[PDB]
Amino acid sequence: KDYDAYLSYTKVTGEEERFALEILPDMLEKHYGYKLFIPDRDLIPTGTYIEDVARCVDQSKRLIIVMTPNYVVRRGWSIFELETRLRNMLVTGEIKVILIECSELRGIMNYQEVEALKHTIKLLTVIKWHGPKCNKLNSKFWKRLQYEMPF
Amino acid sequence: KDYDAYLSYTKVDTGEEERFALEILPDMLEKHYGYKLFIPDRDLIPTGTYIEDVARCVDQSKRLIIVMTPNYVVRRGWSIFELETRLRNMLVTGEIKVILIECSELRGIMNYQEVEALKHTIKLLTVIKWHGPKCNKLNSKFWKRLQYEMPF
Repeated sequence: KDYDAYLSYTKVTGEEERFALEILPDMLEKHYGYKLFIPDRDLIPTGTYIEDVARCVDQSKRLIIVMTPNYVVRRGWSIFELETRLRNMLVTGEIKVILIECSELRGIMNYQEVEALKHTIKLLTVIKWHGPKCNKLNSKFWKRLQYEMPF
Repeated sequence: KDYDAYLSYTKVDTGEEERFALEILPDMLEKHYGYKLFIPDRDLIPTGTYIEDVARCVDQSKRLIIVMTPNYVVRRGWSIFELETRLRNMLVTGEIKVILIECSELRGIMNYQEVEALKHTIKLLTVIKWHGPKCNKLNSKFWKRLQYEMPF
């Protein structure tokens, strides 16, 4: 409805950081022309924060999870499992999720936890980001992401 | 059934709230009060069934203890309970009582709000504020309150 995609990332290394905070958003908005909802730019944390996130996600055509190392450590995806309506949206397939992997999941628990997150998402697509080489304009990474986005 | 409480905590890679969470809290409940706890770092071996094992171990406990230190808040140590369908149900439908021990002074609109939401997902809930090391002294108002919230 309102946005092409809701960007979900954590910001507290180096390449992964520049990718999630700059390259990814710039490519999507300035190169492809998508309209993103970026919390750090568009969301005012207030007393209805949890409700505002659920609403804004519902108003997005896609939910993008940028799984960088810090995102795994801080479990930046927790809110999507915490908020009842969001979790149901995920399980029911009301939300199409694009999970971009930017970290080799080191650790039994992290791996199984992430596996469990994926299993709660019906309309999920995972895209691997191998590194800076994937940043080059028109790379297989970008072609795949473009395909997964709306329009 | 099998345990009096499942201890949910987080541990970094300093020694005040983490001292309590890892050392004092467990020793006091087991040595002094004689409770039987399920402590992951001691009784849980992570495998391909880790998620289901936690669900099963929690279900085998009379209480879920969440030790909310700043690290637990930063790492969102409570996530697995909202992620695993069965665990989340236990909390929402009240199949298990949760004793949430607030060690940190939760600051930041987002963390505060996420914690508020976490609490709203728990039907059977009790919160105990751990002001500081002073609450660690034998038979203090803190220990009296905790024992009361425990089984037996």
